[PDB]
Amino acid sequence: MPTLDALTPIFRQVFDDDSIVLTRETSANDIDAWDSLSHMNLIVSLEVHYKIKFALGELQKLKNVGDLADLVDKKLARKLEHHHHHH
Repeated sequence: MPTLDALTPIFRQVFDDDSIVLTRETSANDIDAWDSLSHMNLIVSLEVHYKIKFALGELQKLKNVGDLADLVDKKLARKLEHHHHHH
């Protein structure tokens, strides 16, 4: 799981910042900037970049960036399962 490493440039890009460093405990409550619209911006960035699919049921489980570290890596595990399509 090399996810938080890979995700830090992504979250810094979406939320347009330099001081954002990802930890498993960091959430929207830690980032005054992160709201519904910016959360959707975050997920669609993961959709295009890593080609990975999140379900709103899994968004119910995404309380922190640690939950993203899990989810992103599980989707990347589904990318080792030979179904490759670009965005």
